Amino acid sequence: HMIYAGILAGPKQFLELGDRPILIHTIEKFVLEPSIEKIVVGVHGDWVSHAEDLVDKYLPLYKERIIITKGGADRNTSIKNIIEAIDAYRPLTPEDIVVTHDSVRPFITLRMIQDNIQLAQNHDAVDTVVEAVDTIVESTNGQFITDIPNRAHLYQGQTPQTFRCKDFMDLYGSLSDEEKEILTDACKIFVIKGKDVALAKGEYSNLKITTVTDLKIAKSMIE
Amino acid sequence: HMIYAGILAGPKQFLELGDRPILIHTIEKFVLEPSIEKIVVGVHGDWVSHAEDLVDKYLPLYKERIIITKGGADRNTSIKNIIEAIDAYRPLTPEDIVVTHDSVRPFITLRMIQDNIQLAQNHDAVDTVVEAVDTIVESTNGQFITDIPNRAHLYQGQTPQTFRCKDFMDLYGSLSDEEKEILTDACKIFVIKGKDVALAKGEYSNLKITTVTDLKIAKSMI
Ligand SMILES: [Ca+2]
Ligand SMILES: [Ca+2]
Repeated sequence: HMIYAGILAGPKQFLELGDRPILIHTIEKFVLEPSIEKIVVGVHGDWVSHAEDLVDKYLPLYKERIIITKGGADRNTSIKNIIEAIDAYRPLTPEDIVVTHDSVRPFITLRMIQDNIQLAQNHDAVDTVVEAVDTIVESTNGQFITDIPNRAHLYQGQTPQTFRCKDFMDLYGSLSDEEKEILTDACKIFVIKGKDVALAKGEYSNLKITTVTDLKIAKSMIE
Repeated sequence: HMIYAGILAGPKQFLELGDRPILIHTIEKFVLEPSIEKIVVGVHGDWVSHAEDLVDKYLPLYKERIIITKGGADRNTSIKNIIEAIDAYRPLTPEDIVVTHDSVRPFITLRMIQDNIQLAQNHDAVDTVVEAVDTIVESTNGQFITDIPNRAHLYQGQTPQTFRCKDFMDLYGSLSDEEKEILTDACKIFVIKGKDVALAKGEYSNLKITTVTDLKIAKSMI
């Protein structure tokens, strides 16, 4: 079967970290992995040719390994779009897998990618997580605490999130627009459909670069 | 009724941020609120005179407003010690409140302190909080996901945690040693005892300085 990387890049990913755009750092981490067929990057339609320029400029040796495609309005629409681009490259079979990952998580390691791929063999999906270190409070109303979850069972969700392309299409396709609005996480869709989602070990350093503070942390990390 | 600040300081709080220790930064924000009767600081037994010298050196003008006392083995014992220090200073009424706050959260704002005091009026306790940024995943088994709760209902706990001194003492005194181990922060005690704890709005800039990089970030903010 095939294994693809699905890079969600639909913004800080076009910003330089060190001497290369964040997006490039992230794609770089996937190019060495021998078991990856293509690296499929979902970008906002207006930034597709820009993303292609970056590949030409920063990763010319890996041009043919990388497919830039139009992402969607939310992450799951981008995943679907990625899977469609994959299907257009080589018609999907039930066993073909996509390793989905945030563009702004440049500190992913081969160990994480490899664990995700390995876990996907015997499970429906894989979610990369770390132990939650934040104290988490629940409030449905946003006015008072409706409860405090048992912290012993809480994890901070990261990416990759890994699953069979066909499996994601089938489950996502079964959702109403209203359900898609609520079930914004790909693993959540598998979980609520009663599927087996294994935990993969993330890393505290697997930072998501969202805010200008995250950017500062990222810069300090590359030394 | 009196309003007190209860600063939990026991180790980054004694490290310099700009030109002053972080602890002094944190104390200063509470001095900005005129309605605070005393700022009570719980530190490690051996660090009391050190913290006193810090107050003398950096806030001599405000030293009368600050009490340094010996904190405890966990944050809840330190809160207990703080409240006993308050009671030693001025006998408690059932309505005196304590605004408890991490020493290593020096970017607390006046607004946050004010909201905590206001919200404590009509509630059992107050938890200062921000909307959760990460997707939280639950696994009761450590192997597969048992739930991914809706992130829109989830909040990252910060401090201040504010409540009436007597109320804390009453609830805390009713716990066994094992409960006290699981009920690790004040608001958790309140919630499990079926009390009403209001959310106060925190800030994403209300950084808890735990790690070396937190300190680096704090420095860049100042
Ligand atoms: Ca097809
Ligand atoms: Ca609607």
